[PDB]
Amino acid sequence: CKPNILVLFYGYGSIVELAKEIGKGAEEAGAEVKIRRVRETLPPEFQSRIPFDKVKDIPEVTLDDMRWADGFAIGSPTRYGNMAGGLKTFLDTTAILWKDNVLYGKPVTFFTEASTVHGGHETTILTMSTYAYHFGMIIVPIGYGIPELFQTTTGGGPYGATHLGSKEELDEMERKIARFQGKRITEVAKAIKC
Amino acid sequence: CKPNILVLFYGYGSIVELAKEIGKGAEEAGAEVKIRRVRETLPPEFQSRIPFDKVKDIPEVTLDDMRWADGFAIGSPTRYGNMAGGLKTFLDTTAILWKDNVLYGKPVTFFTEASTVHGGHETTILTMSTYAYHFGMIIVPIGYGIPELFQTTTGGGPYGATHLGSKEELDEMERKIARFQGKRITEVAKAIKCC
Amino acid sequence: CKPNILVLFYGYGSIVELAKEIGKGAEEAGAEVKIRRVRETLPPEFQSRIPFDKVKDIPEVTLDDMRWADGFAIGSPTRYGNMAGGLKTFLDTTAILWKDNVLYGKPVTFFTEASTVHGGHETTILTMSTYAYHFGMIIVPIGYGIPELFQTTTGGGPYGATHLGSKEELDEMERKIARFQGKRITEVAKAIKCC
Amino acid sequence: CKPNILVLFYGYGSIVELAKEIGKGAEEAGAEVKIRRVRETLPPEFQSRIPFDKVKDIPEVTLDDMRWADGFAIGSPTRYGNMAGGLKTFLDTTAILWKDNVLYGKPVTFFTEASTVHGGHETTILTMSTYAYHFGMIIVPIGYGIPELFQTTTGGGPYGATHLGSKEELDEMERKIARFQGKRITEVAKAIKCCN
Repeated sequence: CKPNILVLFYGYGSIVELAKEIGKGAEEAGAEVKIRRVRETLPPEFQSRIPFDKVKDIPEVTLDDMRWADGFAIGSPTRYGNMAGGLKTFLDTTAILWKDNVLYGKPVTFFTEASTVHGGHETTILTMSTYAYHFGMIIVPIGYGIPELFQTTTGGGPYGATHLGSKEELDEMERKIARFQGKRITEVAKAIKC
Repeated sequence: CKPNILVLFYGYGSIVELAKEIGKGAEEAGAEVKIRRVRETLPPEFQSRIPFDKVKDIPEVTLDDMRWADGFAIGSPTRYGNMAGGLKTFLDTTAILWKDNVLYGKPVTFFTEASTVHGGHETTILTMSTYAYHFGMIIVPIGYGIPELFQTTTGGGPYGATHLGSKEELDEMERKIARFQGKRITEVAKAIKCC
Repeated sequence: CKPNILVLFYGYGSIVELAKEIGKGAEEAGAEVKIRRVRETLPPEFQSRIPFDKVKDIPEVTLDDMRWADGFAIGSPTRYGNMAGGLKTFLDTTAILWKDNVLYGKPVTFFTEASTVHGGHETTILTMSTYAYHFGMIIVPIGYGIPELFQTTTGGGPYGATHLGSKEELDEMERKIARFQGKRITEVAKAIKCC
Repeated sequence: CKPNILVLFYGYGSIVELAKEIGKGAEEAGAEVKIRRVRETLPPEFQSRIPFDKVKDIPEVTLDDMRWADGFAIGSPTRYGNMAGGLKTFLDTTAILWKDNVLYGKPVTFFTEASTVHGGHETTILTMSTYAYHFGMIIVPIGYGIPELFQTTTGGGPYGATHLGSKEELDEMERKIARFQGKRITEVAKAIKCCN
């Protein structure tokens, strides 16, 4: 008995390394992992500078990936305390999955990142989590499971793994915390499944 | 000295009527009112079953409408406790206005709608309010100003004007609350501007 | 094996009947249930209109009751979008349990009530949930499991079971939704403990 | 015309110094400032290690203080994403002010404190703000008014002034941000009161 973890994310920066690090932790805990991204929604003018080169290997998410999953790791870089327009759009397309209660009972964990110290590390996850209540999905926080969560001065908190700053490079603390989120969501996904 | 009020919304159903009632209530309070909508962002395979005819007279919003406004009435029907992808994507494009503090200090009020009694009437507004914090915009709730806010059994509350049901038409008490929200945003925007 | 379910609540009104109905539903799902209340924190001159004559058979909560439980049903009447001062003060005493990670991993479901239609049926649960993030407790919503959650126009919703009005008597919809929340928390608690 | 600013807070540590700085910034903006704290609600057992002597100069808040004020700076150290039980209990006693619409239309700003880097610096403010919706009070965020709000690596942010760590002493960045919040609430307070 092995859970299917879907690591879903919007973004092209440090959120990509966060998604891969979560999936790494989920694999080491013993789970089938699929890392998927959402379609871009910003008008054409914004899309010219978007670095698709570092995400060309990561496939676009289908609704079949949602059905395939026993557990979810949904993420987005903060956009003023909320998830990005890209991810929100895709979550709006899951209306058929809602009418049929496909995702009901399945666990979900949330991850984000912000440029400044307190610019959407906690609130973004709390606002994202409203989605879980409507779908009947159990929210899985990481809390203070590993010592690194007490010790971190950069990214990551009880609400979920994060990244501090604009650059795409995760430090040691942020990597340990992200992998732990992979573990925690696997453990709960295994409990509900098996 | 009269303030400009922008009523900005996503949607096609009952949300349009709420927008117009917020607009009307703001004109009665003596404000220059523009009702604008956002660019649709859903994949074309999910618009079916999306009527663009109800929004023919309502033109798309521009970024100059944002600096024009002295107050805001940002709205969206609920999409599982959050604003819709359409509104969220537009608010992402306001990153141009962010760094140079264009919207700083300007009032904002929020409104939504939900088909079920407790399925996004409150939380959608609280999750929408985060935007105001990052931009330095002051949040204007309705509270319990008019007696209709205690009396309402269908749509409307202290957080903002709502509509109950999956239908288009909105009832008497729902209409009055929306006007009061338009009044409230006008009163606060005038206070900040004319000071 | 059967899970231990603690139904913890502040209140004296209809939140008591909601607490009992959740406990009733939890034990039908096959759980060991203890219903407890929290100590009052209000200054004495505000305890005037409080009827202690109705919550005399429900014992105060201890910190080892928290240790006893495999799952939780935490509830409070809305106090302006947040929980009541009594429940909040109790949760502040659980600092030692946080430090030692006693409640880590345990499921938790939230419930509330409000006298007015959109006066804290959704937001109160959302603000209560932050507690669970800091403790690493998995949050259990009810969503739209039973068809009663679509059909209800009074109390109860996806965020948790609620009551509309000031009176104590719950209606048929509200009682079924509260019973379902007890069933849900039990199902999740059984999965984490035994499975 | 001069606005009255009430700085209301729970706590005994670095939250107190945050309250004084917001008071100072409001005074420099040109307002009468009353700094008040709330009654303790924690049971005797959990009052073993509390320095009351740090707050003995600051009087307890009364319901008259809420009527007096034209603007509010309400704060509390984070208690698992929410305000402390002491502040929550006092706010529950303001039920008469709610029924009389005393605070309706008045501006309110929020501030908090957390030991860990993302352990309630911004959610505490978002949770506290629900109070303002029910009372019809208008919320005043600080956003990114001063350049220090971009720069800070310790405490402070768009949601409100904060302190990072279990230390009591605030660093330079934090005092600048706290004083700014006091300036920010005063500006809105006199705009609502005086202008019309």
